[PDB]
This record gives sequence, C-alpha cells and structure tokens, in this order.
Amino acid sequence: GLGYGSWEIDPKDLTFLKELGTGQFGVVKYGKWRGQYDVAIKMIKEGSMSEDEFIEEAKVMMNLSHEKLVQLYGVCTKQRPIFIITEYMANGCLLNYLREMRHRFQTQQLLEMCKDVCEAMEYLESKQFLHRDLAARNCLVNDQGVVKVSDFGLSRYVLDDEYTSSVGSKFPVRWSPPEVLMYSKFSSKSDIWAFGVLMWEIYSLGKMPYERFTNSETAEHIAQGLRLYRPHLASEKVYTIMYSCWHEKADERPTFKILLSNILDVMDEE
Ligand SMILES: NC(=O)c1nnc2ccccc2c1N
Repeated sequence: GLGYGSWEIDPKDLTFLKELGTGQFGVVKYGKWRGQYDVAIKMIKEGSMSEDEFIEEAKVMMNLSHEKLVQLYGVCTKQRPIFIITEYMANGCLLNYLREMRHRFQTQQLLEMCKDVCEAMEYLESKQFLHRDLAARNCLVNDQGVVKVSDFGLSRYVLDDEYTSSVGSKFPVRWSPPEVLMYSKFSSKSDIWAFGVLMWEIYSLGKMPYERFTNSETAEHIAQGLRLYRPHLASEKVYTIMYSCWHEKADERPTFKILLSNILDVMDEE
C-alpha cells in the first residue's frame, strides 16, 4: 500500500508469537503476517548492519526464489531497529539439529540434507550469486525436515570487522579455501570449498571442523595442503564428493551442477 515499495513490509501487519533464537544480527522471532501467514522476524541490532546497502540488495534478494532457499518476504525499513521478514523454519538451525542425537539419523537422511543445500547452491550459482558464508550455522530446517540455505550474501553488510577480515577473531577460517585465507580471493569456488566443509559437518553430526586446532593452526594446516578426513558415517563415495571440493587449485573444484549430479548418483547407488 501507499507508503510502501515492493520490498517493504508494514510492521503493523505483524503479530509476534514466540522467540526463536539469536544470531549475529540479534534476536529472531516467530510471528504471523496479516493474521494468517507464518513468518520469521529478524530484528536487526542497531549498528550491526550496513542498512542502506542491505536494503538496496534486498530488492535483488526478493527475486531469488527456489524451494531450497529460505525466502525473503521483505524488510521493515525506516524504523529502529529494522526487521527482515523471512520464511519460517520451525526446526531452527541445521547445526543444532545435527547435534541432537535423539534424531538417530540414517545416512540416507544426511545425504538428502546435502542434496537440499546443493540444489539451493546450484540455483544461486546459476544466478551468479555467491553465498559468501556457507556453513551449517547458515542453514535452517523446516517442520518437514527439509534443509534450506539462509542469509545468502548477508556477510557483505556486517559492520563488525572481527567477522569480515580473514584476520578477525570471528572470520569463518574453518570454511575458507587457501586463496581466501591467503589473499581474500572470493569466487564460486570459495562457495564450493565451504559446501564441502558443510557436507563434512552434516556427516559429522555437527562437530566443529578441525575441532582440535585453533583458527591459526587450521589456516596453517590448509595452506600446507592438508585437509579434513572422512567422517565415520560417510561412505567412500560420499567422502570422494566432499573431498573434491577441497582441491588446492580452485579451477579443479567442481561446480554445484556437477556436485548435484554426483550426489544423485550416490543416492541411486546407496
Ligand atoms: N527463519 C527461521 O524460522 C529462523 N531464522 N533464524 C533463526 C535463528 C536462530 C534460531 C532459529 C531461527 C529460525 N527458526
């Protein structure tokens, strides 16, 4: 309506129901839009985000639509704090979900989670859109157990320098290829590397990558050509897939289309 662009949601249409959790931008709540439609409401902590830049990018993100990507519905702007309104994912963050041993996952379920993420990422790749911070902590799980990729591209708007410099205390060292660690070379192939680490997180039931090492030790390990090794729950074929994401030479790493084909092959074989 009148004072709202297509990317803008009227916060007055929101009913707040429950708190879901917190992230690096702050608190996330479950609510309803216009009394009926489930939404997640990300309340963006003051000073945490480059907001004008994010809002311009929201216009682009509005048009990214794929069943395995957490949908952006709009933004509540020109208020303090701003809200990001997204698809509601009732089972919360993938990392926490993996760590709950009650689920007693079959490896077929783990492979399906990898396929869900790979489909989202193949779509993003087809749009030349980098995630830039792919990891289990940035995947969500809905009430049907479907995994979807969340917060794609959002690291570009984070004002905390501890997160954004490869040297920073909060940079995702453990999800980064050598060329990112060494000279900040981001590309489709840094997303591919991260995807490999994510498969490792899934098959490891949410263990931290390089769990015995500091970030500094991890960077040394990786730069010296060494890698994560096979999670107990990963078959030889599944391990081959994740390991292919970690070629020292970025151009030798697969595309998400190729990874998707390889995952489907293993699903048919296993
Ligand atoms: N989109 C969602 O439904 C959602 N988004 N962000 C979260 C952060 C922490 C814990 C849970 C959630 C969550 N369920």
